[PDB]
Amino acid sequence: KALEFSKPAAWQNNLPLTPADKVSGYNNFYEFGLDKADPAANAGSLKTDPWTLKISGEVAKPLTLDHDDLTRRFPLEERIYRMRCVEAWSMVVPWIGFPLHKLLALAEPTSNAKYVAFETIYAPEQMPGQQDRFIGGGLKYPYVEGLRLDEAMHPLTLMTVGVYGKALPPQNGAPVRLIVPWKYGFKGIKSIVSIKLTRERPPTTWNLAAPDEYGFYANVNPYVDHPRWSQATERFIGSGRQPTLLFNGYADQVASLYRGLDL
Ligand SMILES: Nc1nc2c(c(=O)[nH]1)N[C@@H]1C(S)=C(S)[C@@H](COP(=O)(O)O)O[C@H]1N2
Ligand SMILES: [W+6]
Repeated sequence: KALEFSKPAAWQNNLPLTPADKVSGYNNFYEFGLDKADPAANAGSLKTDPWTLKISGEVAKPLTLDHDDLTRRFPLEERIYRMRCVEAWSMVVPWIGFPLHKLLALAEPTSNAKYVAFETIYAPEQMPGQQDRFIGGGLKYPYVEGLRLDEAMHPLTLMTVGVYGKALPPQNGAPVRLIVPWKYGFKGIKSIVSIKLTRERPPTTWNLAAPDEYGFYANVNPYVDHPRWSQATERFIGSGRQPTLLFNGYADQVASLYRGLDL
């Protein structure tokens, strides 16, 4: 479904784009199966409209948004970001959405709020992966993720509601999905149902599944490898190899957040 959005020059560029059919044909969405083609083939069984997105926790004005809100409450913008999955493949995608800080501003987070916890919809009857230990990759469902508050407020982190000029296909995490371009793809949680501001660091699906391989921060870094493969290089998914950049190329926009700190 086509939709209206602006094209801020800050997020417009000359990066060669990943074809739309690959953006929505090569996916990781375990709730619909482990294979890259499983989501495009099975995600159609998920009902994305009506939708309820609930903002709560250490917030002063907890609110809830319906499906129409996702595309009208805030002005939409197209941003051409690179998307680097931890498995060493990457894409350049023209997402569409609104910065997460505009949403958090409405809820007005309290002085105790330190982290943001996200949760994906739970519908075992529409999601085959939520029923088979191997089909769903053995992940503890529903999928959960979190960000430190300053990360969630960064102007780069996007609440994504569409791609390539149109609403998001279900395989891409329709109707609302998270995108943090400087981190590995698993941080970009799909089909969000809940956003909670918390005082402590929330749990993370992949870090719970393998604490030794997937960290909480997961910043794209070519110098720190994955226990089972190097992160120095990556397969660009174009039509039909390149070195991985620090923070996936947004180092000068995000380095500030991590200077002088550990992990
Ligand atoms: N709910 C949910 N969100 C998710 C996943 C998932 O399996 N379930 N996998 C992802 C991982 S590991 C990647 S690399 C990206 C992929 O987004 P895309 O399919 O739209 O490219 O989504 C992340 N978000
Ligand atoms: W990934």
